[PDB]
Amino acid sequence: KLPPGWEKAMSRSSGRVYYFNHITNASQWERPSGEPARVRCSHLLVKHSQSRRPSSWRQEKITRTKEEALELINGYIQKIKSGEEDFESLASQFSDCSSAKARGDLGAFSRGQMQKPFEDASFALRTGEMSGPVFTDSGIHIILRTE
Repeated sequence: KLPPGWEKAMSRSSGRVYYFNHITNASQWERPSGEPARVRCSHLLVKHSQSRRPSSWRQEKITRTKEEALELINGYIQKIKSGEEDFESLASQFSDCSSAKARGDLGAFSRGQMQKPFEDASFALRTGEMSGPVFTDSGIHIILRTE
């Protein structure tokens, strides 16, 4: 009953049941449905003033608050989910990581290499699926599992 991390919840707005993943922060109306050694993922990182290194190729001094970074992240998720913009396009333009130059692709990795909240979300995604906001010391990410 429900894959790893998935649980059922009541929408306050609509009164309909939804499904949420406490490991990936994914949420959706639809019922979701041998852990691989490696996964491949892309990400979009929004840094803020409390990030470990508040600097990127986009902006030498990042000054936004963590609250403002999360609003940005939420906005990007809305644009991706609506199909107004695709993930790769937003990562290329707006990610505060040099991975932006490869459409956010980080390549393949196993457990024990990445920041643990990043890793955990990555391995709880099925191929094709996207996370909600994932919080690490680097900042807030959206993760897309591509393999």
